[PDB]
Amino acid sequence: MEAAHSKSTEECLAYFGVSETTGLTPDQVKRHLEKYGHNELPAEEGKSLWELVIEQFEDLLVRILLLAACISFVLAWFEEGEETITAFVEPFVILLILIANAIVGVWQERNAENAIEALKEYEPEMGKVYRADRKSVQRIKARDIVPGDIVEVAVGDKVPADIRILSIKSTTLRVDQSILTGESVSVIKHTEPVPDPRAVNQDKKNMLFSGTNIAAGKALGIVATTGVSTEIGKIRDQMAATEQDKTPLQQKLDEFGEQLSKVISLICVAVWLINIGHFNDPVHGGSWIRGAIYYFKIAVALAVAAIPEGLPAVITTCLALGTRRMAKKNAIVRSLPSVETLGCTSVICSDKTGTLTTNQMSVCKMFIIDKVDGDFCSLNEFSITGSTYAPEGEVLKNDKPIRSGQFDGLVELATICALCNDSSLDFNETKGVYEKVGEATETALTTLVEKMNVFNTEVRNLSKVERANACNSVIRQLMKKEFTLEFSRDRKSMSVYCSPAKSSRAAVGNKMFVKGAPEGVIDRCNYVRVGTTRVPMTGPVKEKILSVIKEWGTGRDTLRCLALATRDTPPKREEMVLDDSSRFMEYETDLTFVGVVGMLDPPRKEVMGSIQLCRDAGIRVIMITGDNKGTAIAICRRIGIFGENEEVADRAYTGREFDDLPLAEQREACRRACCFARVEPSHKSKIVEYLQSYDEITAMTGDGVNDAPALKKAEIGIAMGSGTAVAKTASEMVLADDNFSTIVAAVEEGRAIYNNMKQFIRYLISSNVGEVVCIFLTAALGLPEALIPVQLLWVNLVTDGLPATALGFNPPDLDIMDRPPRSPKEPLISGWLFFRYMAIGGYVGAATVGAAAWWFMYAEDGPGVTYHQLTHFMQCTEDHPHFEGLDCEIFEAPEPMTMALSVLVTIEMCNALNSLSENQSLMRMPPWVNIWLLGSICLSMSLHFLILYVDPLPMIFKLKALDLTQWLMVLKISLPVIGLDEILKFIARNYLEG
Ligand SMILES: Nc1ncnc2c1ncn2[C@@H]1O[C@H](COP(=O)(O)OP(=O)(O)OP(=O)(O)O)[C@H]2OC3(O[C@H]21)C([N+](=O)[O-])=CC(=[N+]([O-])O)C=C3[N+](=O)[O-]
Ligand SMILES: CCCc1c([C@H]2CCCCN2CCN2CCOCC2)[nH]c2cc(OC(F)(F)F)ccc12
Ligand SMILES: [K+]
Repeated sequence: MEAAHSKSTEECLAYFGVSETTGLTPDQVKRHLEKYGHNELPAEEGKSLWELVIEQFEDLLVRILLLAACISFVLAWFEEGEETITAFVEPFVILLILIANAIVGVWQERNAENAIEALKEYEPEMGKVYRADRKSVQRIKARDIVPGDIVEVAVGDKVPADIRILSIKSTTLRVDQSILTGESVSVIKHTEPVPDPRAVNQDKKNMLFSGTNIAAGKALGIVATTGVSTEIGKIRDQMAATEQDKTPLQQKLDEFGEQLSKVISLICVAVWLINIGHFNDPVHGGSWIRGAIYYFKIAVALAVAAIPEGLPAVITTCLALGTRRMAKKNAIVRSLPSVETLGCTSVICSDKTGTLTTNQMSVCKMFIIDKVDGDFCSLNEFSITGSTYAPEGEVLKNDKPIRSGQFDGLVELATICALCNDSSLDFNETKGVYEKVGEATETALTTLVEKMNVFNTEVRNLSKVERANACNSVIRQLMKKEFTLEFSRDRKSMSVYCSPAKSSRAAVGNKMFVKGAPEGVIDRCNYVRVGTTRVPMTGPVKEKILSVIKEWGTGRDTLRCLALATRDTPPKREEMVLDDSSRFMEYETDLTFVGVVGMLDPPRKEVMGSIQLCRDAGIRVIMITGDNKGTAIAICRRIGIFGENEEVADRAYTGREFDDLPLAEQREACRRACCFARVEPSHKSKIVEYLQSYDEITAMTGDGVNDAPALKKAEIGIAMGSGTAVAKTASEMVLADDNFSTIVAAVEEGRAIYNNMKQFIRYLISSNVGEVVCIFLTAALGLPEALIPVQLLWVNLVTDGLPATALGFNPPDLDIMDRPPRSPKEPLISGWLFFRYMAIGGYVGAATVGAAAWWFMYAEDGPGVTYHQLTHFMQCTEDHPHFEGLDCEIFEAPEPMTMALSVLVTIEMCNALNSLSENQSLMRMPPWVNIWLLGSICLSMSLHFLILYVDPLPMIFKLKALDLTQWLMVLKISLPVIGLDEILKFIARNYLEG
């Protein structure tokens, strides 16, 4: 029964066929249980350890690597590992990384928090029901509660199901619906049906929501829905459908890895098409075991060269360093891959109060009717100092610090503020000054009561402890508060009913004190107030009253206005049904206006400029607030979303206006709208979806467990450092200080991260493209293996992974925020940018080929047989008498291999600086700028020399030391690569445009 808020209390018991006196029979429980299931959100079907391991080994690139150790292992048992006990190491190291990477891939998951599981806190364990089999109440398990059940609740209890209320066995009933919205004010419940069947939850004044707490009182009710059909259950199935996509970089890497696989195979087929010349060999003689191993030893070597094997830890470190870096900037990033998407944001939907504004309201202006004499009108406009909730401040009539008690209309304006108020103050000594006790809007009134000191009470000898509750108190002493007609949104006002103290300071019976939205209250006003006199509400005064209201609420003051009024002859107390909010507006009719108060939720200091940063960075900002559209647009002009004289008729909509549009014109609104006023949580997801339909990367704020669906649906769900736990666990970022400028500061660091990830991603992929060249030459020309895979692994992790994890520390750009947001479908490599690194990749491939083959065909220690094409290594059998002018076994040697591995290191430390800018030269950008990078290049060398000396390592790598002079033909070959890209860089600087 999902419509139970619009049915009469008798209509619901009729629908279920239950007696409020009996409850469900045991047979009725049986049937309703099978029809509706149990009262629980579905137990999530998570993953296990056995599945996680397969996830780590389903990835293409780890699959290609996994195969590359099932071939290196074959070539270890089938290769004489007795002459070289360093043989079984090549297959063993490969597995050791797929194992370590798999281990990293899972402790990234045990800690990962599910946002849906955080909803299951608001599942209480127990609940009280009444059924047929027993006359007393039964505290049964909450999951066993079924719709149609008669259920009891009281203070402290957590509501276990969506409940329609039947009888409120207390003088009042109050509910803490803060988990839903994030608010902090208990709401009064009634029992009359709510007419609108399609009405929102804040208007379901007769419903009890599963998961919310009972603030006051005790009441009985019938259960409308259970499980996933509840209001919070309706939200779980909204996240369970949310397909959060991969970050753009993830799609680039997925597309790169998809292309890197098809590219590796492209070369493997090419090699067999070069040694399709070995297809014309005799059947005898040539050991096919020697030929097949050569191809397989080349294949396990080929795959290692292509895959950036340090990049998974290079990235997941660069991100984690910005994570700690942002935590000092108050940005708490929860999802590591989101530090990249955080910089691609183009739309930022931010709630107004708390983040854009300080949520510290205080009244700035107020006025009374001064004179009504014919069409002539006179207002008594005042102004108030003070921005905190402190009684420090004073009233100023044309800057005369006036004594407020002098004006009689000000004393009535103050009694309304103190009495028609469910908020107060209190001495705060935990932190030194004052703090709001209630609602921000109502507390601003009680503070106004203090600054006025309307009765000139003691002001000199006031201890700043019993302060702030002083002029309020002396007003509560006069009129006794009988009951309150709470604020509802149909009539947009609240009221209190008061009798006097009945002593010598009595009055004309009782009084009603009304406050609310100006238009509604003013319409119900049939009289005014001139000090203590009273006049019929006339046409001019209404126009003059409302004119100032628009000046105050629409002008550059951007004030929230409240029209205060009192009913002088209210109905007799016995004639008011206080169980029907629909009859409250009738009770608040025939009023007399007394004044209007104007308060300001002031914008934050850093907010004013952060909007302009978004303008410079091409980021559209959308405000979302509960202010009326007239004042919403007013605050947007104040912070810079709009220009003070700019038409925005089709660029700012309310909740009612947005739905009256057909789905087509809704999509076009979000493309242009920069402000929404008085929306429903159902619109935060609709706006995200429409902003997504324009391929726009959207940031969205939120606080409640009903902002959670939009937080999930958004590319970057942003939560509050004070929001409910569910909103945080459903977010990719938490503002530790509830501030908007934190978002802009986070978007800045996200670009500084990527703009440097741009380099090392291109720079490691350039070295891999370079190593693959070195293998292909050692394969076509059939040279002795110039780089064994065990050496290539050390390079692609350590001797390269420290320069790569330093380019992240590059100097941030100055125009870093003067450039528009980066596009998602921006391709990995440009046509030029690909060609550039192919030329560099081709060079470094033909230099390790040098050192590990120039150690022949022009060497001192090596053969140096430059005339005779050596090439054939294990091909030589007895073809060496006088054909090979010496021996036949130093083809394989840890002396040429240690020469290529040596030059590659020095070569890749050079490229670690060409990837410091991108187009500008080193004549302009010297290596003096990244000293973090410099002091690390030495370390990889000291490790390179550590594998060229220390006890076991040289044998492990099939490398031996160089000479104090053999570095001659290392730098003679390596260092030229700096000028190579510097040549390619002058192409773009002075002779290329876009
Ligand atoms: N359909 C609507 N009709 C009228 N008002 C709406 C409507 N929808 C929202 N609001 C108003 O907006 C204020 C809350 O919205 P806003 O300040 O933007 O955000 P929130 O406080 O809700 O918390 P959060 O945004 O999650 O951090 C409320 O204070 C008040 O009336 C409410 C309020 N209230 O009970 O909600 C009581 C009140 N008095 O005097 O009793 C004065 C308000 N006011 O002046 O704005
Ligand atoms: C980063 C370069 C590409 C690359 C991928 C791609 C291929 C397309 C599908 C998505 N993955 C990225 C997901 N992986 C899962 C395993 O943990 C690291 C992240 N998977 C690699 C594995 C590597 O193994 C190794 F151990 F060598 F790091 C190396 C590079 C890649
Ligand atoms: K999300």
